[PDB]
Amino acid sequence: PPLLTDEMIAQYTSALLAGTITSGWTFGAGAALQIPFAMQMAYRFNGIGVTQNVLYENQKLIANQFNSAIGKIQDSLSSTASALGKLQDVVNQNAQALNTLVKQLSSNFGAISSVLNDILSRLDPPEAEVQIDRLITGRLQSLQTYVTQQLIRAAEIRASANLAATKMSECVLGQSKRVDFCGKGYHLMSFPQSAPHGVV
Amino acid sequence: AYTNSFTRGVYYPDKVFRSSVLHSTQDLFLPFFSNVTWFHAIHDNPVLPFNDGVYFASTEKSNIIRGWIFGTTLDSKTQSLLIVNNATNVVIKVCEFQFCNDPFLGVMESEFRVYSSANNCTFEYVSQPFEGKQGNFKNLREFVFKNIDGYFKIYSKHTPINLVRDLPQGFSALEPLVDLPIGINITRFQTLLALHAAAYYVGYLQPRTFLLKYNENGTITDAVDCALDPLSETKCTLKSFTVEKGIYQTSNFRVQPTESIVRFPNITNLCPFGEVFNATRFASVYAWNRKRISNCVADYSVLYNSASFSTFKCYGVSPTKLNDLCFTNVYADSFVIRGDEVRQIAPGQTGKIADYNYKLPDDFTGCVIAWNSNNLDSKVGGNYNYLYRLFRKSNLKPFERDISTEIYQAGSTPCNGVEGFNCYFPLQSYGFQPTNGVGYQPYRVVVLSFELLHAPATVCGPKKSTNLVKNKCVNFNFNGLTGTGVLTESNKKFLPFQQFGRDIADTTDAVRDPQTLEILDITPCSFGGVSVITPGTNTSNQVAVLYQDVNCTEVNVFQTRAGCLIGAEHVNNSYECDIPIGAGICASYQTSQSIIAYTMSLGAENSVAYSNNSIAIPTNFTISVTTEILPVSMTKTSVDCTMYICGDSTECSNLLLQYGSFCTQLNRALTGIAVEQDKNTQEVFAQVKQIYKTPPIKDFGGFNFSQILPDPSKPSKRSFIEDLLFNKVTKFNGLTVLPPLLTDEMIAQYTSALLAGTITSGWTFGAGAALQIPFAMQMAYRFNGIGVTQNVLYENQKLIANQFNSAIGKIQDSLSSTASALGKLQDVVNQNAQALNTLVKQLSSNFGAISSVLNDILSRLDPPEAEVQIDRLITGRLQSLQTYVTQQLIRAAEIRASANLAATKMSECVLGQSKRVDFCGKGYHLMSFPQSAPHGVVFLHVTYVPAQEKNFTTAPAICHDGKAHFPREGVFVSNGTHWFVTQRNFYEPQIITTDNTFVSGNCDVVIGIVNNTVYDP
Amino acid sequence: FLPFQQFGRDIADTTDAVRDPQTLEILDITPCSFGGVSVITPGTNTSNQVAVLYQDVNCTEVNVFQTRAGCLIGAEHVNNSYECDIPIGAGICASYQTSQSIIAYTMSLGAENSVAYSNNSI
Amino acid sequence: LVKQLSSNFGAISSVLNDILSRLDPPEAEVQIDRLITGRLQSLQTYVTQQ
Ligand SMILES: *[C@@H]1O[C@H](CO)[C@@H](O[C@@H]2O[C@H](CO)[C@@H](O)[C@H](O)[C@H]2NC(C)=O)[C@H](O)[C@H]1NC(C)=O
Ligand SMILES: *[C@@H]1O[C@H](CO)[C@@H](O[C@@H]2O[C@H](CO)[C@@H](O)[C@H](O)[C@H]2NC(C)=O)[C@H](O)[C@H]1NC(C)=O
Ligand SMILES: *[C@@H]1O[C@H](CO)[C@@H](O[C@@H]2O[C@H](CO)[C@@H](O)[C@H](O)[C@H]2NC(C)=O)[C@H](O)[C@H]1NC(C)=O
Ligand SMILES: *[C@@H]1O[C@H](CO)[C@@H](O[C@@H]2O[C@H](CO)[C@@H](O)[C@H](O)[C@H]2NC(C)=O)[C@H](O)[C@H]1NC(C)=O
Ligand SMILES: *[C@@H]1O[C@H](CO)[C@@H](O[C@@H]2O[C@H](CO)[C@@H](O)[C@H](O)[C@H]2NC(C)=O)[C@H](O)[C@H]1NC(C)=O
Ligand SMILES: *[C@@H]1O[C@H](CO)[C@@H](O)[C@H](O)[C@H]1NC(C)=O
Ligand SMILES: *[C@@H]1O[C@H](CO)[C@@H](O)[C@H](O)[C@H]1NC(C)=O
Ligand SMILES: *[C@@H]1O[C@H](CO)[C@@H](O)[C@H](O)[C@H]1NC(C)=O
Ligand SMILES: *[C@@H]1O[C@H](CO)[C@@H](O)[C@H](O)[C@H]1NC(C)=O
Ligand SMILES: *[C@@H]1O[C@H](CO)[C@@H](O)[C@H](O)[C@H]1NC(C)=O
Ligand SMILES: *[C@@H]1O[C@H](CO)[C@@H](O)[C@H](O)[C@H]1NC(C)=O
Ligand SMILES: *[C@@H]1O[C@H](CO)[C@@H](O)[C@H](O)[C@H]1NC(C)=O
Ligand SMILES: *[C@@H]1O[C@H](CO)[C@@H](O)[C@H](O)[C@H]1NC(C)=O
Ligand SMILES: *[C@@H]1O[C@H](CO)[C@@H](O)[C@H](O)[C@H]1NC(C)=O
Ligand SMILES: *[C@@H]1O[C@H](CO)[C@@H](O)[C@H](O)[C@H]1NC(C)=O
Ligand SMILES: *[C@@H]1O[C@H](CO)[C@@H](O)[C@H](O)[C@H]1NC(C)=O
Ligand SMILES: *[C@@H]1O[C@H](CO)[C@@H](O)[C@H](O)[C@H]1NC(C)=O
Ligand SMILES: *[C@@H]1O[C@H](CO)[C@@H](O)[C@H](O)[C@H]1NC(C)=O
Ligand SMILES: *[C@@H]1O[C@H](CO)[C@@H](O)[C@H](O)[C@H]1NC(C)=O
Ligand SMILES: *[C@@H]1O[C@H](CO)[C@@H](O)[C@H](O)[C@H]1NC(C)=O
Repeated sequence: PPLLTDEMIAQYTSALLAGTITSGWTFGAGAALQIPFAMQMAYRFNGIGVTQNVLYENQKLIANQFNSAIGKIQDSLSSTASALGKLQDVVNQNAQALNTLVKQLSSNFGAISSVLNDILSRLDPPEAEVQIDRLITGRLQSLQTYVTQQLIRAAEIRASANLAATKMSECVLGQSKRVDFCGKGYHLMSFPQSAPHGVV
Repeated sequence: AYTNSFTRGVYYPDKVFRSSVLHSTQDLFLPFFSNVTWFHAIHDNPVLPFNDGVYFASTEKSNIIRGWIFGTTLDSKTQSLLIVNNATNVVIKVCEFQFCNDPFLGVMESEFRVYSSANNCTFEYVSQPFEGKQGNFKNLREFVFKNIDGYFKIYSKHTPINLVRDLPQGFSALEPLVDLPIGINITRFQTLLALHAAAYYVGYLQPRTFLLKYNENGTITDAVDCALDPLSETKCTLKSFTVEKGIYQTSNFRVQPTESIVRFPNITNLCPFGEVFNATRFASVYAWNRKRISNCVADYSVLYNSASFSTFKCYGVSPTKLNDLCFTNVYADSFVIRGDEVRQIAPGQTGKIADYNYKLPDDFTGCVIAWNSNNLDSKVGGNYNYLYRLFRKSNLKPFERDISTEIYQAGSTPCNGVEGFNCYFPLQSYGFQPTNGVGYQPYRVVVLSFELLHAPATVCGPKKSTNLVKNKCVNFNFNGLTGTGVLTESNKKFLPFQQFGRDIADTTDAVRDPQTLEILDITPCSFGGVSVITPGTNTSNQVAVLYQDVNCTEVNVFQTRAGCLIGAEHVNNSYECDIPIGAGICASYQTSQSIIAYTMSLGAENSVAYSNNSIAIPTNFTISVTTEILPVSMTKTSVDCTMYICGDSTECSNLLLQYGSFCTQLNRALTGIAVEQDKNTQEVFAQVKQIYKTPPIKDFGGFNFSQILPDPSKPSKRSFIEDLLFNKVTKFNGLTVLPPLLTDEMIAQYTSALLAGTITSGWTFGAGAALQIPFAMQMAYRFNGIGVTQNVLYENQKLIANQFNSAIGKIQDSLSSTASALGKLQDVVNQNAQALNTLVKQLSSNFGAISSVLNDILSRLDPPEAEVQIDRLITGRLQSLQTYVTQQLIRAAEIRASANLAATKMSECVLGQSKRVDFCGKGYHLMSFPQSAPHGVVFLHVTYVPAQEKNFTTAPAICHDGKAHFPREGVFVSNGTHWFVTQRNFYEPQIITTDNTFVSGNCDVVIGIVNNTVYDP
Repeated sequence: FLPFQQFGRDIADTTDAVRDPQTLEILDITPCSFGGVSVITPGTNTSNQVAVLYQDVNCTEVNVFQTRAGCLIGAEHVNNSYECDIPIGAGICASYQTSQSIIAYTMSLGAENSVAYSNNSI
Repeated sequence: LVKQLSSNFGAISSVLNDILSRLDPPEAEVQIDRLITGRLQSLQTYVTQQ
C-alpha cells in the first residue's frame, strides 16, 4: 500500500487550496497571512504588468469568466476520458509489465515442461536439475528485465514528480514568471487537485 | 534439572583466519538460550541419547569428571568411542567393550569397572604422562563433540572461574583440538565419574545459521543466533550487530500444508501387461505390433523389480517415479531385434532400423524395455520368420509401419517385375540360431510411449486415494496434477466435458474431483512478506513484526490495511510519522516505553482568520539559513572484464573471445560514466572565469563570514564548515578506481572564488566583470528584489547582521553534531560501495559449476570437460557485470540530473538572486553560499521570513472627491482611526498622498471602497 | 594465526595469507601489481609523439613523472600551470607545447584576480 | 549489435544456416539454443542502453 492514503492527499490539497485562497503566497514563505481574495488577485494582476484597477473595475466580469471556465473544466473531465491518458498509460504500463512477467512462468525456456512440480514428480534429481536450471535461468532473466524496466520507468516518474513539485512551489505556492511553465497566458494562480498516482 | 544456555556453545566452524569481519555461516551450533539438562556428580549418572551432536560442559576444581562413553548398544556388537582422562594418560579408544550397569573409577583406580573386553579394536591413542571436596568451582571446561560423514571433531575451551553458579554468562569461543578419522554410528552416550559438587551440563546442537564477529586478533568475540527472534533475523539481513531505526523486510511467512490429498478415478481394472510382455511370439520390425493400454491400473513396480529384463532405460520419465503420474493413454510397441541393434532404437539415433523400420520422435517421453530371446524366438539352423528392410528410397517419419514390399530401385532401370541389376527386394530376414553370438541372438524389446497429463488421465498407478479435506492448506494431487492450496466449494458452472479451470494468468483456478463431480476452487494458502519494525539498538531491543497482506487468524495485535501488526500498541493519538508502515500508519518508540502504532498526523490543524476587510502584515522579520545538500558526482570506476571474469587464465580468455564485444561495451559504458562525472563537477563548480579572493580586511558591514571563507591557517584551504562536512562523510579482481580530475583543493578554490565574487560584487561577476560593491548595498538590492524597501535593511542592519551570524553558528552546531544531516550524500557513497561488494561476492558463486575458483577447475579437469564448467562461470560473471553496469548507468542518470539541478541553483541563487519560490529554501531568497562536500555541493540559502504579524483593517481603494485612489505600492490599512498605505511584506505605515496612490475612474464600481481623504502635500 | 588456523581471508573472501606447511610462519599474499594502461596523445595531424600512463602503480617494476594518477612516462613535468587540455586526473593535464614535446602540469583554475573591495567604492 | 551476429557464443559456428545444413535436428538445437541465448542477450543489452 502507499504510505499516504487518498484521504491524506485530499487533505493536503485542501490545505494548499485554503492557503492559496486566504493568504496568497504568504503561507509558502512563512506564516499564512490572511488577505481578501480580490486584493490577492490585484497583486496577481500587478505581477503581469496590468494595473490593479483593471481587476476592480472588471471584477464581476472576471469572476463570471472564471466560474464559466471552471464549469467547462468540469464538463470536459466529465465527458472526455482521454483527458487523463497521461496517467492511465502509466497504470497500464505497470499492469502490462506484471502480466508479462506472469506469462513468463508458462514458458519452457527449453525445458520439457514449464511447470516445475511436474518436473520434480517425473524425473529423478540427476536429470531433473538440468531442466530446473533452464527454468531458473529463464525466470531469473525475466525478473531482471522487469526490474530494469521498472528502474527506468521510476526514473521517469521521479523526474515528473520533481517537475510537479517545482510547479507546486512556483505556481500554487507562488506566482510564476516562467513563460508557459504553468499554462499558456500570463500566469495568475494555480490550484492543485489530486488524482490516482498523480496530481492535476 | 534444566538451565538456560547463556550464549554458550560457539566454536570456530573451520580453520580459516578471519578478522574485522562479520561472517555468516550455517553449521551445527547450540541454539541460544536453550534448555540444557543439569546433572550432578554426587548421589549414578544415566546414559543419554546422541543426536546429531552434543554440547558438553563441566565445572571442575578437583578433576572429578574423567571420561565419556559413546556408541549405540554398548554391548560389544559395535564400535564405541571411549575417552578417559585419569590424571596421567589421556586415553582414546575405539575398541568393543562390555560395560557394567554403572561404570566408574575409584580414587589411581581402586575398583574394576573400567571395562571388561578388548576385542575388534580399530584405533588406539595415548597422550603423554602427566580430592573430593565441595565448593565454588575453579575450572570451566566446555566441549563440543560432533560426527560429520567420518570425522569425529572435538572442540573445547578451558577457562578459570571462581564461582558455583550454573553456566556463567559471557561469551567464549571453543577452539578445535581433536579430529578423529573414524565413522562411528553413535546414538547413545555416557560420562565417567570418579567416586571415593562437580556438576556438568548436556545441551544439544541444531542446524542453525549464526553470525560471528571476528575482532582484530581473529578471535570470535560475539555472535547472533539468526533464528532466535525477529531482531536477530534483522541483524542477519543487514550483516550488522547495530540496527538503525526503521522498518526492514526480513523474511516471508508461508502457511504449510497439514496433510496430503491423493485423488484418483475409482477404476478397478488392471492393465494387461502380462499379455504383452508374456506373449508366445513378438512381431517383426517391419510390422511391429502396437497395443494401446488404457482405462486400467498400471502397476509398474512389478515389471521394474522383476529380474528378467536385459535393459530398462527411460527417457522423459524417471524409472522409479512412475507410480505417481498418469497418462491419457500408453502405447506398447512390441518387436524382435538383433542384440547389436539395441543401440539404434532411441530418439535422435540413426541406422538401418532407425531410418527404415522404426523411427522414434525426438521428444519421446517413454521407456525402452528389453530381454534376450535365445530360448524362445531362435530356432535350430536359423529361424527365418523375422523380416527387416535395409533399402528404402525415403526416410520414415517417427512411428511409421512401412509394410509395402515394393521392388527397391537402386537405379533408374525398370523394376517392379525385375529382380536384376539395381532392382532388388528390400525385405531380408534373420536366421536366429542358438549358437550365434551374443549380438546376434534375438531380443524382445517393447517400448512404452507415455505422454504427459496435457488432458484427462485414465491410466494411474496402484495407489489408493484418500478423502478430501476442504478449507485447509493441503498438498493435493488430482489425476496426477499436483499442487498446494486450500480447496473450497465454488459456484463456477463447468460444462460436463470441462475438467480444469484457468485464471487470466493461466494458473490453475479450480478442478473437478474425479470421483464426486463437484467443482473445487483452489486458492493458494496465505503467504506474505514479514517486516520488522524496530527503534535503533542504541535505544531498545523491543521490536514489532508486520505480516504483510494477511489476516492474523493463522499465525497486542492490531489489524491494519498494511497487514496485521503484532507487538505494537494501538494509540488513538496521532503524531508525526517516524517509522512508516503504510496506509497512513506509522510506528515509534514512546511512552514504561513501548512500541506504538498510530495514524499519522499531517500537521497541526490551523484556520486562517479570513474576512473580506482584514489583512495581516508582518511587523518584524527573521533571517534564516537553511542547508541544501546535493550529490554532484559518484566514485568513478573501471572494470577489466577479462581479469574479473578470467583472471590470469588464457583458456578462459579464449573462451571469452567467443562473446565478441561484450567486454568493450562495458568498458566503454563505464568510461562514459567516468567522463560525465568530471563533466558534472566542471559544470557545477567551474562557472566563474577567474579566481577571486577576498581582501585581508573583512569589513563586510557586520556580517561575519569567517566560518565559510577559507581559513589561511589550515593545511588545506577549506572553510571551517567544509572541514566539518569532510569529517562526516566516510581491488585486485580487475576492479579499479580512477581519481577525479578535480582534486578537493581545486574544488575548494572554486568555491572560494564564488564566495569572494558573491560577497564583493554581488551578481555582476556572473554576467560579466566582477564590479566591486559594498556588501550592505548588495543586501539593499537583495531586499528590493523581494519587495522590501532598502531602508529597512539600513535601519535594521545591526539586527540583520546579528541574526545572520547566529544562524550561521546554528548551522555549524548542527553539522558538528547531527551526522544524518548529510545522509543524502552518504547513501550515494554506500550505494556505490555496496554495488562493488556485491560484484565481488559474485566471484564466490558457482553458477552451477563444481567450484567457483577457476584455477582449481583448470588444475583438476582436462580441457574437454573443463570448458563446460568454465563457460558456466563466464556466463554467470558476465551477467553479474552487466547487472552492475546497468545499475551504474541508471544511478549515473540520477546523479547527472542532480548535478544539473545543482548547477542550476548555483547559477540562479549564488550567481544571481532567485524569484523561484522554494527553489532555494523556504522564504524570500536573498543570497546563497556554496560549500564543497565529498562528491557533492552544499548550499547555504539565506532567506527573509516574515514574523510577528498584526491584524490590520484594510481596503482595496479610497474615494476622495469622487475619484478612486489605488496604491502604487502597498495596500491601504487602518489601525482603527487613521488610514495609511504600506508595503506588503513589512509594516511601515505612510501617510496616504497623491504621490503614493494613483487615480482611475470614480467611486461607484469597486467593491469595498471606503470614504476617506487623500492628503495633497 | 591460532595454531589450528591455516588460511586467512579478507572481507571479500579472497585468500589473504597462508601458513607454510613446512615452516610455520604466516605469509601475506598480495597479488602482483597491475593496472590499466592509457595513451595520451595529440592528434595525428600534429605529432606522433605519445605519453603512456600506467594507472595506479609505482614506476619501479616497469622522462618519468610520478603522479597520483599513476606513473606517467614520456611527458615532461612543467612547473608552469596552464588550462587543461588532455586530462589525466588528480589535477594533472597534458598538452603538446614548447622543440615541441609532450608536457604534464598541474592545471590552472583561471587567472588570479582580486576585487578592489572597499566599503565606499562601487 | 551487428557484430554480435558473427560471434559463436560457444557454438561450432556463428552462421545458423551452416549449422542447419550440417547437423541433424537432435544435435543442432543445442548449438542453435546457444546462438539464440547469445543473440537475445545482445538485443536486451542494446535495448536497455537505448
Ligand atoms: C545406528 O545404530 C542404531 C542403533 O541404536 C540403528 O538403529 C537400529 O536400526 C535398525 C534398522 O536396521 C532397527 O532394526 C533397530 O531396531 C534400530 N535400533 C534401535 C535401538 O532402534 C541405526 O540404524 C544405526 N545406523 C547406521 C547408519 O548404522
Ligand atoms: C524583531 O525581532 C528581534 C528578534 O527576532 C528583536 O530583537 C530582540 O529584541 C529584544 C527586545 O525586547 C531583545 O531583548 C533581544 O535580545 C533582541 N534579539 C536580537 C537577536 O537582537 C527586535 O527587537 C524585534 N523588533 C521589533 C520592532 O519588534
Ligand atoms: C566571527 O565569528 C567567530 C566565531 O565563529 C569569531 O571568532 C571568535 O572570536 C572571539 C572574540 O570575540 C574569540 O574569543 C573566539 O575564540 C573566536 N573563535 C574562533 C573559532 O576563532 C570572530 O572573531 C568573528 N569575527 C568578528 C570580526 O568579530
Ligand atoms: C493610529 O495611528 C495614528 C498615527 O500615529 C495614531 O494617532 C496618533 O496617536 C498618538 C497617541 O494616541 C498621538 O499622540 C498622535 O498625535 C496621533 N497622531 C496624529 C497625527 O494625530 C492613532 O492613535 C492610532 N490609532 C490606534 C488605535 O492605535
Ligand atoms: C462617501 O461620501 C459620498 C458623498 O459624500 C456618499 O455618497 C452619498 O451617499 C448617500 C447615502 O448612500 C446618498 O444618499 C447620497 O446621494 C450620496 N451622494 C453622492 C454624491 O454619491 C457615500 O455614501 C459615502 N460613503 C460612506 C461609506 O460614507
Ligand atoms: C525449559 O524447560 C522448562 C521445564 O521443562 C520449560 O517450562 C521451559 O519452557 C523450557 N524452556 C524452553 C525455552 O523451552
Ligand atoms: C590411565 O589409563 C590407561 C589406559 O590403559 C592406563 O594404561 C594408564 O596406566 C592409566 N594411568 C594411571 C592409572 O595412572
Ligand atoms: C569381533 O568380536 C566377536 C565377539 O564374539 C568375535 O566373535 C569376532 O570374531 C570378532 N571379529 C570380527 C571380525 O567380528
Ligand atoms: C591481541 O590484540 C591485543 C591488542 O591490544 C594485543 O595486545 C595482543 O597481544 C594480541 N594477541 C593476543 C593473543 O591477545
Ligand atoms: C467409486 O466411484 C464412483 C464414481 O463416481 C463413486 O460414486 C463411488 O462413491 C466410488 N466408491 C468409493 C467406495 O469411493
Ligand atoms: C511374465 O512371466 C514371468 C515369468 O513367468 C513373471 O515373472 C512376470 O511377472 C510375468 N509378467 C507379468 C506382468 O506378470
Ligand atoms: C548511542 O550510543 C553511544 C555509545 O553506545 C552513546 O554514547 C550515545 O549516547 C547513544 N545515543 C543515544 C541517543 O542514546
Ligand atoms: C479476518 O479474521 C476475522 C476473524 O474471524 C474475520 O472476521 C475477518 O472477516 C477476516 N478478514 C478480514 C479482516 O479481511
Ligand atoms: C480509543 O477510541 C475508542 C473509540 O472507539 C475507544 O473505545 C478506546 O477506548 C480508545 N482508547 C484509548 C486508549 O483512549
Ligand atoms: C486576528 O483576529 C482573529 C479574530 O479576531 C484572531 O483569531 C487572530 O488571532 C488575530 N491575529 C492576530 C495576529 O492577532
Ligand atoms: C464584506 O464587505 C461588505 C461591504 O463591502 C460588508 O457589508 C460585508 O458585511 C462584508 N462581509 C462580512 C462577512 O462582514
Ligand atoms: C621436514 O619437515 C619439518 C617439519 O617442520 C621441517 O622442520 C624440516 O626442516 C623438513 N626437512 C627438510 C629437509 O625440508
Ligand atoms: C589537418 O590535416 C589537414 C590535411 O592533412 C590539413 O590540411 C590541416 O591543415 C591540418 N590541421 C592542422 C591544424 O594542422
Ligand atoms: C615508489 O618507489 C620509490 C622508489 O624506491 C619508493 O621510495 C616509494 O616509497 C614507492 N611508493 C610510492 C611512491 O608510493
Ligand atoms: C621547478 O621547481 C622546483 C622547486 O622544487 C625546482 O627545483 C625545479 O628546478 C623547477 N624546474 C623548472 C624547470 O623551473
